[PDB]
Amino acid sequence: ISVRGLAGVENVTELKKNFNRHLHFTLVKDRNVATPRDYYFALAHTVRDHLVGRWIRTQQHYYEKDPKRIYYLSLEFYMGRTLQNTMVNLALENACDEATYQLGLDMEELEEIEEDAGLGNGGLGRLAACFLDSMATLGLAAYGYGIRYEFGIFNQKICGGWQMEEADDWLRYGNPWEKARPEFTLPVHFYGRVEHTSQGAKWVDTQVVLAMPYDTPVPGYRNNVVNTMRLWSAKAPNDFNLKDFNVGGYIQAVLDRNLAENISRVLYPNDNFFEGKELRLKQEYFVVAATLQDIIRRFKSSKFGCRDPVRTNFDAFPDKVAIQLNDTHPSLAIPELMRVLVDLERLDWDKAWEVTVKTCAYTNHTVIPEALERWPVHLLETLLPRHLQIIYEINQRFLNRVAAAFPGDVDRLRRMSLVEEGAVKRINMAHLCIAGSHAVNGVARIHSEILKKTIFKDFYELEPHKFQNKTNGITPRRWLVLCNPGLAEIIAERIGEEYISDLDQLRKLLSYVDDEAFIRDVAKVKQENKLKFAAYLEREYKVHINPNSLFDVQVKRIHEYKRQLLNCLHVITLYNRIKKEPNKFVVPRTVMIGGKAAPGYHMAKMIIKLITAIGDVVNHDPVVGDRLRVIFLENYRVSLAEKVIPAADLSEQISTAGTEASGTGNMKFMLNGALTIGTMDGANVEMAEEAGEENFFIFGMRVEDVDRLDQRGYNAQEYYDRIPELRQIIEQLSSGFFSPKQPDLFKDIVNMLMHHDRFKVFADYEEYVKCQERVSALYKNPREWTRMVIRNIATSGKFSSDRTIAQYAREIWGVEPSRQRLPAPDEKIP
Amino acid sequence: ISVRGLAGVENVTELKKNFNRHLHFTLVKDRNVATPRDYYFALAHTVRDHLVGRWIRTQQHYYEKDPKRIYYLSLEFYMGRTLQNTMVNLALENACDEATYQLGLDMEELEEIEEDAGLGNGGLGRLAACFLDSMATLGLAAYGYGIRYEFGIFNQKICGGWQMEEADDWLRYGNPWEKARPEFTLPVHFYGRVEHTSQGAKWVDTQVVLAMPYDTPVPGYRNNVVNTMRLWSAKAPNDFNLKDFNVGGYIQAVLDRNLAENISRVLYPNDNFFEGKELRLKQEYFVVAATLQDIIRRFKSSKFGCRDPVRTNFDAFPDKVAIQLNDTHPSLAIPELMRVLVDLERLDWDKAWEVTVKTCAYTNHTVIPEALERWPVHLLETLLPRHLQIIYEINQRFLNRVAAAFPGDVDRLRRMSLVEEGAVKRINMAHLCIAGSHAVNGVARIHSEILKKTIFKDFYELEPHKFQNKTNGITPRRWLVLCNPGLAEIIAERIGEEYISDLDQLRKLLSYVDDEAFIRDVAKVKQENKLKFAAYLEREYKVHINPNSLFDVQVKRIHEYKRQLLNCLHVITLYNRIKKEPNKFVVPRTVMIGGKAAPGYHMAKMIIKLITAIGDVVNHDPVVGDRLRVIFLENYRVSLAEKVIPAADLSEQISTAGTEASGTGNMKFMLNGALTIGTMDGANVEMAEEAGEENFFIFGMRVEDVDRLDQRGYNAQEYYDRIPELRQIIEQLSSGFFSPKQPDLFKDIVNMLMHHDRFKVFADYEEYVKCQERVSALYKNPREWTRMVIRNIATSGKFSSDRTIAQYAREIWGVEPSRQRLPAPDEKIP
Ligand SMILES: O=c1[nH]cnc2c1ncn2[C@@H]1O[C@H](COP(=O)(O)O)[C@@H](O)[C@H]1O
Ligand SMILES: O=c1[nH]cnc2c1ncn2[C@@H]1O[C@H](COP(=O)(O)O)[C@@H](O)[C@H]1O
Ligand SMILES: OC[C@H]1O[C@H](O)[C@H](O)[C@@H](O)[C@@H]1O
Ligand SMILES: OC[C@H]1O[C@H](O)[C@H](O)[C@@H](O)[C@@H]1O
Ligand SMILES: O=P([O-])([O-])F
Ligand SMILES: O=P([O-])([O-])F
Repeated sequence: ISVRGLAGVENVTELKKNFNRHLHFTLVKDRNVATPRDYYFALAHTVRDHLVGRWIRTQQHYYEKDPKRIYYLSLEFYMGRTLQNTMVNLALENACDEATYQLGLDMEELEEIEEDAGLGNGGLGRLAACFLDSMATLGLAAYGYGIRYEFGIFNQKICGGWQMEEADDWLRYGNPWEKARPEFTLPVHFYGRVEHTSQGAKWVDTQVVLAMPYDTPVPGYRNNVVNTMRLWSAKAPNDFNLKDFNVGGYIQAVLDRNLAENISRVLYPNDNFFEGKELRLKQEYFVVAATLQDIIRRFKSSKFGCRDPVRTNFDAFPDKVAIQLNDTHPSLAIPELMRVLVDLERLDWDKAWEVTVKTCAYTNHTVIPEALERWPVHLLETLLPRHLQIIYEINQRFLNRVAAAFPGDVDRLRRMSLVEEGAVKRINMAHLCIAGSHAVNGVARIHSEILKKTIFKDFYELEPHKFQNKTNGITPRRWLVLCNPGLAEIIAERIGEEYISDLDQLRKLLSYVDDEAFIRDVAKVKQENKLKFAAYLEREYKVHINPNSLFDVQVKRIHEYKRQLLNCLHVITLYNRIKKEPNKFVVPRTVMIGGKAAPGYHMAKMIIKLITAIGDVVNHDPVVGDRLRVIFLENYRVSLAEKVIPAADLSEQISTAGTEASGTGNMKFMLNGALTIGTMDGANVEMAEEAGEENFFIFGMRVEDVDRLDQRGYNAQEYYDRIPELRQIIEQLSSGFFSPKQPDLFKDIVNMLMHHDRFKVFADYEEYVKCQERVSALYKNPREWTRMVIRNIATSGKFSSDRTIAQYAREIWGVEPSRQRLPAPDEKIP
Repeated sequence: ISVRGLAGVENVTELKKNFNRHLHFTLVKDRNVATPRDYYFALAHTVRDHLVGRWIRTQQHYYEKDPKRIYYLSLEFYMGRTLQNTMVNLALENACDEATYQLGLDMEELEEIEEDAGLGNGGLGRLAACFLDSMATLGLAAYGYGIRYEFGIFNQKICGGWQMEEADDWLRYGNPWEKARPEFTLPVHFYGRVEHTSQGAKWVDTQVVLAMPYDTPVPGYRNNVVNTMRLWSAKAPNDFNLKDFNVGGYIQAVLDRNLAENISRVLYPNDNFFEGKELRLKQEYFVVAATLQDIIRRFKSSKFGCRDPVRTNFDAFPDKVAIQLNDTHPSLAIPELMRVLVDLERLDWDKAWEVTVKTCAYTNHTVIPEALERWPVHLLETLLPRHLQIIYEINQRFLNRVAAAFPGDVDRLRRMSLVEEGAVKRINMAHLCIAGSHAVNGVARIHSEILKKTIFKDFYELEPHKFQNKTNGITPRRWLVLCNPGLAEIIAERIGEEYISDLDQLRKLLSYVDDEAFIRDVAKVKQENKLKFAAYLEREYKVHINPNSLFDVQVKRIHEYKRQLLNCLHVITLYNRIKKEPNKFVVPRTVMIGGKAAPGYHMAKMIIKLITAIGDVVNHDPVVGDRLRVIFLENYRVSLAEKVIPAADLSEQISTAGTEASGTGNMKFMLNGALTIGTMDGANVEMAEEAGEENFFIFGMRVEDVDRLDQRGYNAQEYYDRIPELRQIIEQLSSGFFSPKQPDLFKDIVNMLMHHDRFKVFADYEEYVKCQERVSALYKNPREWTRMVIRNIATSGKFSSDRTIAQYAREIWGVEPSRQRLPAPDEKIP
């Protein structure tokens, strides 16, 4: 059937009776009233049963051996569905497929019923999810720590061509994967004040919110390792949230509990944008305060909570603990670690600071100013009084370090301050993370260089040893084996299965680049993929596309820096050229654009409306025929990505050079048989470097050119004046060609493009369409297109998150990865 | 061990492996980290497994056979713990006791970990719980319908002698008994307006709240019948509760969902008191609207949703459906049934009314005015516009009926109106229920007569056939076998086990009233019970009592009509008599008073403070010694009642004659070996009638005397003037003898007692203490006391809820009870 494992006789029979046990005892249903949703749950519970045994021994193991622990703190974990992925990592897919088949059910139909775990916005949240999978696969004693939002990223609906947001009630029917652990509930404090008495400061008169943990198993790829992702949920204490007496109403007091619990109610839908709301800050401290108590409790036990030197010596803390900060969102972990050590454990400042800097590391994901977290001091002052004091003290000593290193450099002092003066005083969270971490890394080579040359130049000059790079990667399990079994199978037929956990082995596919059967096969799976997607389209969304055309797809969050607008300009150019010479041959294309816009991002929402508006015109022009279709992919999410990526021919990574830190979707497309058209930005550089620039469609300005233009001054009018085709498009938008009933509908886009384009769309226009003509030319030669595809796939090995994680482990965490199978799952009951 | 069933070889082994399966696969724990709470859950899940098979066939059965369905609507279901009760009804107690013992665990210790399901206030909510158990035991196709509050009755804490209320988070650790059924979620409407168009009225522009059901199994006693209790939970739609666009905030919209969901957040802590809040009215309609749609869906299928006459003829509706209204709380079911039939199904008014009156029946529980539900019209007008219109129309036609029957009786017309004029117009919910029901019943003989003679006299004259009586009862399973196995065992030793489902058989115990061994045994189990309670007291609450003393206990909600104050007066009298003649012998007593006061009931809370204040003085007077102790039983609830009742010697049922509708705690004490001191009120009359007045301690005014006094005019000063002992007590309270630091602390109680005593405490004082002297005299003669106890126990059979339910079934519902074992639980999987 494929290498989805063995469909053993004993195990298919075992799976079937357990499926029936659950459908009866767990779901309390009988075959006669069972619906596909019930069947999905019976299966999910049956599959979950297979990893509890391994989950228990993995955790018991870490307790016995006591290795260095890796804590990955993140406010986002973009998990997606977990049924298939669990089957894949446990080599259960074929057995389950067989068993359900014999039960008379279609497994693929049941998989579609699982709701996505959309506790993420985009790139940052998915990275965390890919990292978790890789850390388990590399046998690291790693824990994912976050917030269990009851509402993840909103579900996007397109009404009248506009995005409509609606609550994502992903827990509506229940989550069979998580395990509530009310017994490990912890208290988290807010507000209060600081008392300075005799031997130390005291955080007093605080409001208490409880953090209840929920554990979800994270299985490694076929190694019997099942790590843990602990997600915190907010709960109100039943005392003060009722007991602070003297009138108000008993009923009201109980109803007001949903004020402390709102902390974990919903994820902020912002991607690469900072919003200074109090609720966000509370979420950020909530996850940090709860996680750290857990981290210290585990350390106090270790082997020190037995003997060792005997005396809670936190000197070994950094040898037993490593906490990675996914962006600055969990940055309060630094001053919180200091507060505990100094205020509670009573260590001297300097010893505590040494420990804190040695266990913390920070990962930066963007260079755009609006994405940077700068919290107003009055907010920190009211909500976290003691943390503000600790931050001021950290700033004081850090700045003394700078003054001592750069005597008389008074401007450098204000530039590096953690405290920003002006309208309102703010705390620069990024400066805080650099100061309190022993490592700071970028997510792609060029991004990491940009951090050193620009944004964090002063900090780099002070401590050059702190700055590193760790190019992002994606997990080949979910992004290859799970979503594209067809491609995984033909690769396995030639080079075996070891590449699934050793992606570098794909290089061996280079020797089949002239193999006639392989070229035919690679080309065949892509065609089968396109046919399946074209079908899904009519199934769930309804209104035909042509599977023979070039599948041009750009899927990512809607942003001005990602330039979906530059894509739009090309689409309109194609349309106008066809209308000018209707009976001339052009390579057919289906251009699909998908992605979500943050609710308050007006420009992003206006761009989604432009895309649909273009589709309204293009898709109904008889002269165009089937040569050009414009489709907006609704509700782009992880499970949707697993469907479009394997079906793409062209991947669009066209952000303005220097703005996309790394990008990971690009990697997903490369490993799945899509060719890439993009700018020398983010990881695109490393990908073209790996496959060879000849097998990549690079165009536009390089970082240097963008800077040259800024010195000069960007004037869009110039481009408008010298390019008739561009002029024609802007006048079409301006006059209502794409919006008849509301002719001035797109005035904000035209106005922006002409007068305030921060990402110089017009400057890359000419080179972009010229380059697009080149991919069309190559698509006309199926054999050469496929041969170039093989060159990309065979060279994508470097972009596996196993490689990224191995580097983090060795160069930052100080731990050694291991592909050693944990001692089976075998029963056991001590 | 006892007749807790057989501890079979095959089954104890089966129980043990399943206990381990759950502890591993369900709880995801290993013996090395498992706590008593984990062990309790492993067991609960193991026991729950045994009734899912029976639950599924019971429900499938009712679908095949299609009998008349009984729907018991109630806003309160005071369930308590469900582990032991399930074991008892499934004959699993000894097997589980053995199995856990072999696992090295104490089952009794694990049972104490289960949280009570306190979704009730007192008498009314517990009645519903006892009824559910009896309906299952009598094989009726009955469904309990209510609200799944996430916070039940508050947990009472005594601080400084004052009651402190704290949220009852009973779901904190999860509920292993319920089964969420998100697939049967239903919509409920609120607000909106009424459009009158061409062919009928339309309820339009409403706000939608979803009702998600949760089913809990209700097993009958050893007959394989497992009925269902469906509890609704409020959920917000993800559309409008987000989709009603045009600014407000995406985040705020999601947080505001907890506004629709507050409907099922908390139970109103009022016992026999009406509070006209909007949130209460919403709860009342919510349970009614959701339940009815379910009822009609089930009817539309039946055998009509196949063939029958073919044409949705609702003429047979009353033949297939019976809905019982537990008080007026679910009274909106009447106008809601009319709305659906008339507005949606399009039946003519008269046909619809005939159907509604024929399927609905109402149960009244109190005669006090402040307990009566009178909803302001402006509230109904805004929240339920169409229901107000239907109510006005029902009133119009009903009053025409009255005018036609009593020509010219213009006062009768205003008295019987469903609409009350005055300050604010109100709807009298009780008048609504009488008009729209074919049966109205009291809960005790005297209460039912009082309804006919007083409160509902006009309605009785109009339709005498509607008024019935159904004396309350309690379930002998939880209130005898479960809480007092020792007593159940010695009864079984002489007359067998058939009395558990045929309580009348206890009469056979009358022939052992002179049996020397039985007297000794009855007396022995009571002593063992007292010793166990005296122990629990020091275990969980801490500060000694004497098990040889007379256990004087009054446990019920704190009310002025229940007269805990009259009890207090006696306690103080005993104290003063001892202090007057210290070296005189008096029968030792431990008087325990327990119960909760509604949060806003100032007088009730002042009474709890008086009780503790008396204890502060009495319990620390060296001259008193161990002859008199005053203890306030904290957090009185179902699980606490199962502990005190079996240990009581004297039961206090001293409400003012004519105020306690029935009472059920009295019945609990009688069946468990306690003698009763009380007034001729509620069921007390029927109990003294059954055991013989000579075996009952009756005192005080009869209903007639109370009325005579009211004609005359009650003057407390008179009693104060002629009774020195009474005078001495009032002056003690007035001068601060019981409150030194705050001498005027009890001025409100004294003021009330002297000037506004609605329940004439002083009028029954003399006869009450005189009577109390008589029980002391009899307690001095152990043999005669026990012989009288046997006379009560042997004659308590009439007070089983099986008898009550059989009468409801025959005289109201039109169904026949059946003690037929359903065809085993046996596997099966169609
Ligand atoms: O005190 C202990 N004794 C025995 N095993 C323990 C103890 N603490 C943790 N463990 C084991 O380690 C796993 C890790 O627990 P955690 O990391 O503290 O959440 C547990 O589920 C147990 O198997
Ligand atoms: O349409 C049907 N076909 C077969 N069995 C049904 C059907 N509807 C209800 N049942 C059975 O009746 C039980 C009662 O369901 P309910 O009373 O509608 O909640 C179900 O769990 C099924 O066993
Ligand atoms: O590092 C993970 C991701 O974080 C953010 O989403 C960045 O915008 C993206 O470039 C990067 O790939
Ligand atoms: O009918 C059940 C119970 O309802 C109320 O609680 C009444 O006050 C009580 O007398 C009665 O026993
Ligand atoms: O949106 P991206 O693929 O750059 F993360
Ligand atoms: O409180 P009661 O026992 O009358 F129900």
